[PDB]
Amino acid sequence: SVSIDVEIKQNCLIKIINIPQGTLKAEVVLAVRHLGYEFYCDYIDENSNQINSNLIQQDQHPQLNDLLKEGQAMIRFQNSDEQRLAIQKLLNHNNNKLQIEIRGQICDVISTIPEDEEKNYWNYIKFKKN
Repeated sequence: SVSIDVEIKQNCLIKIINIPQGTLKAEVVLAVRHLGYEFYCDYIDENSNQINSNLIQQDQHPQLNDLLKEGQAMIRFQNSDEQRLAIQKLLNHNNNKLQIEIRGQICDVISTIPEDEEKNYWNYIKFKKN
């Protein structure tokens, strides 16, 4: 009803991988949104990533595409309940890992963003944009 305080959204955040060649965040957004909502989505590559050694991958050795550009997209809804709604849809008959094809390409989508990530992304965008 009414709260003297204010609270942000939790479920309204998610992460997706399998970045399609060239395909920008627009196609990632268009694919996700077409579902059931209009939620602000932004794509971002790994943050301050380290570096790898040439192109070789031992047993516990880093991979070549360490500090690669464009790899996953972030999506934010104006409501947690909504985000959920969009979730319950993709859910389907059984749980399993959500999957979506964006811009005619198959990309992996995860509807779970922990506090660490919520705060990171929120503040991130609020830091890059503000």
